[PDB]
Amino acid sequence: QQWVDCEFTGRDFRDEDLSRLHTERAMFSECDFSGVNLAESQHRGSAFRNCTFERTTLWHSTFAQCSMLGSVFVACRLRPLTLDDVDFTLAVLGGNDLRGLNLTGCRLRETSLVDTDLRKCVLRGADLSGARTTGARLDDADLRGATVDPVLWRTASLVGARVDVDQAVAFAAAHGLCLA
Amino acid sequence: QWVDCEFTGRDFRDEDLSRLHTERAMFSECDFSGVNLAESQHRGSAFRNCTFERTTLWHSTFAQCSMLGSVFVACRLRPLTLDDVDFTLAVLGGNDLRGLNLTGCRLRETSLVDTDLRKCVLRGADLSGARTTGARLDDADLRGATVDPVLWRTASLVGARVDVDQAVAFAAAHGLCLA
Repeated sequence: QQWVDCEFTGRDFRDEDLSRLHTERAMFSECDFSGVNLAESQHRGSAFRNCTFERTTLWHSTFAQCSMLGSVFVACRLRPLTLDDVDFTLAVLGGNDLRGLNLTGCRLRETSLVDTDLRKCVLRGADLSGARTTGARLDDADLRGATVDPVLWRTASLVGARVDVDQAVAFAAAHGLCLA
Repeated sequence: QWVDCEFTGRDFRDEDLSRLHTERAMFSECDFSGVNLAESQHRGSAFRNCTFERTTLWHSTFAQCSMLGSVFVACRLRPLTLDDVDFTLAVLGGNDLRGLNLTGCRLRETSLVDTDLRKCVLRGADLSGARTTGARLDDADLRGATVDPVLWRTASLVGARVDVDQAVAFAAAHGLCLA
């Protein structure tokens, strides 16, 4: 299947098998994709705004120039998959396993990453301004050039996380050191 | 006044030696516990493996001097002038050194467990190997000092002033990888 320029608000897609679905500029707003099989699906320029994804399988899928603004993901199969310029602004990703995903240059402004496993992820140039990172795991992740708040440095687990020089400094300041 | 003098295993206990001025005097394994060295002066002298328990040292001046391996216990050390002094392997745990100027001093493998160094000036000092568990370095000036990764993980450092290289080092001491 292939859906182009569709706009749905409040739709119930629960338990559906949407594997290999292709969407192009689809707008899904406040839709429920819980229990859905979205494996090997392809989306381009579509939006999943304030949607519900509980126990949804997104394995091997591809999202290019998509927005997931404000959507909530609970215990979903989110890896591996291809994200190519996707906006997660205000999404709730808490508790999921996102290990090793390439989130290069993605927007994760005010995203909730509480208890989220982002180990070995590539977050180069990503934007984490305002994200909630209590319990988040960033060990071995690459944060080079990412925009991050002083609080991430105090919250996220960061052993082996790769950082640039301004970031190492912000980390020291975030722990109370006075750069004199 | 002890000039170019050398003592060993001597007990100076409870003696009043205030305003003493030593020069090139060297003490080895001597005991100054309870001694009064108030407003004393010393230049080029060494105090090797000596015992300083409850010694009074306030207002003395120590210039170009060594305290190698000496043990300090609950000493009156403030105020004090310590100009290029070597505390290598000395034991300072539990002492109060708040605000002292320790610029350029050596504290290599010095034991500072629970030692109060707040607002101390430690610019250029060498702290390599110091034992810093419980050491308080809050608001102390550490710029240009040589410090090991473990100090970054054990001393309290709120407000401590550091340069870029030390900040980077603090981050690596916690597991961040600079790439």
